[PDB]
Amino acid sequence: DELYRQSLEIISRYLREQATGAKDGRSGATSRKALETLRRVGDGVQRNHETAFQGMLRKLDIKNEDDVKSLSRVMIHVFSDGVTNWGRIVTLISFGAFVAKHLKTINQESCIEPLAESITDVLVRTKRDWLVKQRGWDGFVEFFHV
Ligand SMILES: CC(C)CS(=O)(=O)NC(=O)c1ccc2c(c1)N(CC1CCC1)C[C@H](c1ccc(Cl)cc1Cl)O2
Repeated sequence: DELYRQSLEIISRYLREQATGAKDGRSGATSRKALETLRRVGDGVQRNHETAFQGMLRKLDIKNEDDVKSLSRVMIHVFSDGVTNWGRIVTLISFGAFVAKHLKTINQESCIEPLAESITDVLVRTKRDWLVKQRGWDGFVEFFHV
């Protein structure tokens, strides 16, 4: 599953670098651009909607691996409610980045990569055909061009 692998590489690297605060495959030229667009818009979403992120994180009260595992139910539910668009995908991944920052903070960084997997599973498995139509991460980068 190439679309899956690439999405996980992107989502994993963004989450990892955001938590660690230090930068780290196929279709890599696209992935570097996707990762570049993500740092830019993903960071914007996290700053401008920080109170909502803090509130959601707090309510979630993630303390361990079973709390991360529990995240997927809320994730699939609320992420699937609105109409499919890249802005919703950025909210999904961005909040993931937020959670990744929290995990590292509380010494649960080993849960980060699995978290990126939960996220990539929701994104790709529920929006697979839409992504295909949008030409994957090329559509992503295209949509946010500045
Ligand atoms: C009222 C408004 C929210 C409605 S809306 O239709 O505009 N909502 C969305 O578009 C949306 C899409 C994906 C989302 C979320 C929301 N949220 C909740 C958000 C984060 C601040 C509150 C986090 C969720 C998520 C992502 C990673 C991990 Cl690890 C866990 C979770 Cl629960 O992903």
